[PDB]
Amino acid sequence: PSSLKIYFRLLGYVKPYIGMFLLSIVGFLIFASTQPMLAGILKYFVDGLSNHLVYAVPLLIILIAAWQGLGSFLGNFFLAKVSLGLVHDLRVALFNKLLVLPNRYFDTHSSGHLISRITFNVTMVTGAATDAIKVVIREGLTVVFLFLYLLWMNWKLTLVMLAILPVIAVMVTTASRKFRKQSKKIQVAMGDVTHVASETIQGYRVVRSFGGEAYEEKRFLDASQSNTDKQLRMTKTGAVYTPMLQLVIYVAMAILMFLVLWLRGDASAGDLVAYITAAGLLPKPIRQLSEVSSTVQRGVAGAESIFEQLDEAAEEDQGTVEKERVSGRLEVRNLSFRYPGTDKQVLDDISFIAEPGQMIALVGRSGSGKSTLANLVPRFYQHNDGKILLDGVEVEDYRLRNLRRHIALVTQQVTLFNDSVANNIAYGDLAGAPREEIERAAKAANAKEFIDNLPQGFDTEVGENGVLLSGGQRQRLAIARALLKDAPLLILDEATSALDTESERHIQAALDEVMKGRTTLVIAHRLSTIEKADLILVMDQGQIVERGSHAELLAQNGHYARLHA
Amino acid sequence: PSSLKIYFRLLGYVKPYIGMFLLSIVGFLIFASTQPMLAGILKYFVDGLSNHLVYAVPLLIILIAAWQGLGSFLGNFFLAKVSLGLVHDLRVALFNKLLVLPNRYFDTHSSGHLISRITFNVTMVTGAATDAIKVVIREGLTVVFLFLYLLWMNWKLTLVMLAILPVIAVMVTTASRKFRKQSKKIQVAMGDVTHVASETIQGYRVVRSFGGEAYEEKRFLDASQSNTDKQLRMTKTGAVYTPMLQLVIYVAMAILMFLVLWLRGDASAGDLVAYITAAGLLPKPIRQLSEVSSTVQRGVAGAESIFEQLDEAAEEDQGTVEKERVSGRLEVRNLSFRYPGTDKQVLDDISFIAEPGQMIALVGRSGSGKSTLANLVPRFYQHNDGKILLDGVEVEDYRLRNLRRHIALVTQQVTLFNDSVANNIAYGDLAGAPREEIERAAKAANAKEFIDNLPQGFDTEVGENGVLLSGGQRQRLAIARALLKDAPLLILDEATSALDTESERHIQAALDEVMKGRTTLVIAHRLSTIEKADLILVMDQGQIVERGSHAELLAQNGHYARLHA
Ligand SMILES: CCCCCCCCCCCCO[C@@H]1O[C@H](CO)[C@@H](O[C@H]2O[C@H](CO)[C@@H](O)[C@H](O)[C@H]2O)[C@H](O)[C@H]1O
Ligand SMILES: CCCCCCCCCCCCO[C@@H]1O[C@H](CO)[C@@H](O[C@H]2O[C@H](CO)[C@@H](O)[C@H](O)[C@H]2O)[C@H](O)[C@H]1O
Ligand SMILES: [Zn+2]
Ligand SMILES: [Zn+2]
Ligand SMILES: [Zn+2]
Ligand SMILES: [Zn+2]
Repeated sequence: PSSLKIYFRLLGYVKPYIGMFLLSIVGFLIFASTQPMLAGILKYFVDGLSNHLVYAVPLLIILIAAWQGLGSFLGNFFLAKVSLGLVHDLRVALFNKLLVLPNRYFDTHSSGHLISRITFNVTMVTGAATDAIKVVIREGLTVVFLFLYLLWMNWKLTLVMLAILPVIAVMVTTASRKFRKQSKKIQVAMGDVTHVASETIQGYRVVRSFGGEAYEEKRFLDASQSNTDKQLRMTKTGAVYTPMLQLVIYVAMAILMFLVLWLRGDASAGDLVAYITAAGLLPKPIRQLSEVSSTVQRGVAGAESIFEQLDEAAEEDQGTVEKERVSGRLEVRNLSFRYPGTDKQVLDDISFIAEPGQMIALVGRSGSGKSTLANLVPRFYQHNDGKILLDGVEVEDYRLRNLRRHIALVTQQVTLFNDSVANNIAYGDLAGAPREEIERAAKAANAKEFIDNLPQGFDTEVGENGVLLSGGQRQRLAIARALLKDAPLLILDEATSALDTESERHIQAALDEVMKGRTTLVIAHRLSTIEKADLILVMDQGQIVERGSHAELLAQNGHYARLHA
Repeated sequence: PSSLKIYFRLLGYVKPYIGMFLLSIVGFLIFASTQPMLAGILKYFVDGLSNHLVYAVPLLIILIAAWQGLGSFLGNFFLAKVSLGLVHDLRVALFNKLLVLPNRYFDTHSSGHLISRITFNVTMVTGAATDAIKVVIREGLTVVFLFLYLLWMNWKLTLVMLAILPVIAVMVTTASRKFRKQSKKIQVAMGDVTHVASETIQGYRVVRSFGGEAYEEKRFLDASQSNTDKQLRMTKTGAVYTPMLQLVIYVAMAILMFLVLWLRGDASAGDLVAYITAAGLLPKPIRQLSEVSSTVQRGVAGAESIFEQLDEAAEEDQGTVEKERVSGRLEVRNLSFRYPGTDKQVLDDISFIAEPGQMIALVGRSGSGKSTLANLVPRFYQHNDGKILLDGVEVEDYRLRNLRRHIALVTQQVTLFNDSVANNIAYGDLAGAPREEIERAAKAANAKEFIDNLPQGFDTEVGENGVLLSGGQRQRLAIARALLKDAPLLILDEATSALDTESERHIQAALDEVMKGRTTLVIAHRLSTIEKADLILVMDQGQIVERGSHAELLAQNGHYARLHA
């Protein structure tokens, strides 16, 4: 959008700190007004020395010095509260937006891009909102006052200095366009540097195993070189732009001098001398304005990237139905789905009904769409064709927070936080549960045995993503996390992929006790864990080719019979 | 260590940019010397107006303006070059260290801390290395010259101004200590904020499924509030620190004034007046020095944080043996291992020999230590008790780069990069392989069928960590990546956990053709894929309880018989 629209929207975040901003200006006025007083009283003491009591002058120095210090403290301290408060408000707004963005947003964006926006882009708007305003108001008023002051003595001579106003306006406009474009390139380049570093840290084991240290070094060297080159190009533009405006001023002054010499007749000192002296006070304010033009555009480009994320569309939440507890009946009716931005159809026509106290088993080859179907019930991705009804109400009529409270999920990709074992099991809505409840859930997931052997028991830290645990132990913590949540609907997405047969039997036996009070949807590749399911759905290329029980599907010679053995 | 040592070590990175620093100083000297010339020529032109040709003054104005612009451009551009070069060198040094740090370093540190160190801590050293030096040199020389001038005029009066030096020194020392501590706290807080943001971004699905948006919001709010409070505390400390030094200076000046009045006898103007005038030039340099101490200490803290990582111990690389190709014989002899910082024993006594063209199967319950045993061959973790020999040479005698070239690894946790399928399959040492080789490798891993159906074929982007693919497809891509590398030794760590029976059969059939020319170590929980292994090792609680073939282990009634059915 327009650069003025972005800047005015940025100033809306400085409104709560208007009172603190005025104190900073008042404090700096006290500091500035002291300098003439100290110098003036210094001269009086000196003059008295050469020549009705001056013995009070030494005492007055301390008072004015203390008065100067109070003004300096107010200016510096209360200006930081405006700058730090503005940055803090933007960071909180950016992070709270991350918790409502759709899943498809995180799939098409790197983590380094998002981290850099909250860390680096926010600091780029500090100067444009605090220091830039003071300079523009102060030096801007000085230039306007001087031009009115010059017009008073001689309007004919001011026409020469007015003729260079258009050329400065064109030059300032052209330079501002470059600064905004160059700042946008710099923030993207900084995001690329963070993206390379984040990717290498996440996959250091792949880099360490298959070689590629030379490949990773070159990739980061190019990313860092571009960031340095683009930052250096901005400085070169700024370092030529400021001196070039000064040369325009002095060229105009040179033309003014020639006219005065030719116009020296019919006049004398006191009128032409005053005009030349006044005209010489213009270069200094213009230099200050030039050096702040880069800062303003740097903030404008930074705020544009910040406001792009804040204006991004969140997941649809137009529902209003809230229920304390649902029966758990799940029904899918003629559902078809394709991922956004993709023309491939993942699900063609799905129809099944799950009654309370039942298991529905989802089996098939890899890539059939079993995880996609289970990811539409919690409304991770929006569906357009078909209906998904939970307890007779379409899942789009529930509120998002209320809908996800009734569904317990065990994803295929197990993710854990860098915290204690007890904190990982009781996370979010179930946080603060009694330790007895946590241990009961862990016992059901066959996880109490290895937890008790940890150095600190349930308080042991698992490290980053649970790296300090084996693959099967991480997965059993994810199962325990979902069992504590209870919920009428439980979806298991390959919950025993990293477990042996003995651990599977213990978990499968413990899952029969939660059979009666909930509806379970199981996606499994080991068919021995779903042999007691009420309904088994065999899905191939997005269509449920076969359905029935274990005996019915075995008698029929189809995909299930071949997959079973 | 000492702050002086850290600061001197930091200046070692500014040595390559000494010439640019001198050019910047020369340019700024050219800029500074112009102002008196312009003022004097303006005064000369004004005086001639009131009253042997002055018509060249306008041209001299333009010439001097151009000279001033050239000086300003040189100074600004080359100072920016020095700062950007220093930052780039520090970032490149930091990133290259990440590629040699041990696995245990990444296991005990968050990615957010490492990302923040390369991004935020590096920018904290610019001022202390570029702007601090000029101010310190200039104002220190000014203060020393002023003190010598005062001592020349009257040494008796200078004793009063000498008596305030110790209090200033003590005050500056205390302020510097506080500044260093506060800078360390601030950078730690920024690392915490980055860690919270990265953790929330990485595990957004868990946050979205189990609730906890309020929990994450509160955690990030606390982190940001702590960071803001610490920065505000530093600002308050500095803003109280400077005016207090000014007040000390002015108290000393008041005492001097009181002494002068009593000493007015036996003297007159020209000696006492000069002393008072000279003594009044001291507050400004001391004020300039005070405002730069905070920058120096902030840079010192940042440099200390950087040098802590740069001095971290890398993985041991004392070996020297290099081989172009090894036979592939693997032998483990009386190996025992415990993870660093942990008193629990993972492996007790392991002994097995793998001949070329053989399969060794590792089976057992979860947490037995199979991945730990498989992770010692590539020397991911250092072992102390026992010997691991590859082709009759202990694995610690090989160079790390040469040793890992002979081993192809399929880790349990599949990790992919945000790039094309072909780039993921051919990564690192095998980069640049012909497309025919990549397609042949993908065909063996039963991955060509689903790759050919992608929108762009082999050039399709898989997204962050391959999120745009199902788990089985990612695992098959990892298998293809490992198969392309060839290598005499191949280790598979649950390579078929996320695959159905048909894909498992296809991959197992394709793996029999690579049987003859390599030695294969397989860690499997699905025992149907290792029924044709030459040797099967059943490991329980870190000990190989049973060994033999499928028929031998089935005839014996032990752990394998129970695990099989
Ligand atoms: C609504 C906002 C705009 C409306 C009002 C704008 C008018 C601004 C009036 C400010 C006039 C005083 O100008 C002010 O002078 C002091 C020094 O003299 C400067 O202060 C500067 O030098 C001092 C010297 O110690 C430093 O402590 C300080 O860190 C530095 O910023 C301020 O940067 C400047 O802003
Ligand atoms: C080995 C290093 C130390 C040995 C040499 C140290 C002596 C330093 C001599 C420098 C004397 C000139 O001092 C220099 O003046 C100019 C302005 O007058 C300042 O420059 C400052 O104001 C100008 C005004 O346009 C701005 O363009 C510039 O961005 C800003 O930094 C420099 O910050 C200062 O360093
Ligand atoms: Zn992005
Ligand atoms: Zn799946
Ligand atoms: Zn850390
Ligand atoms: Zn394992």
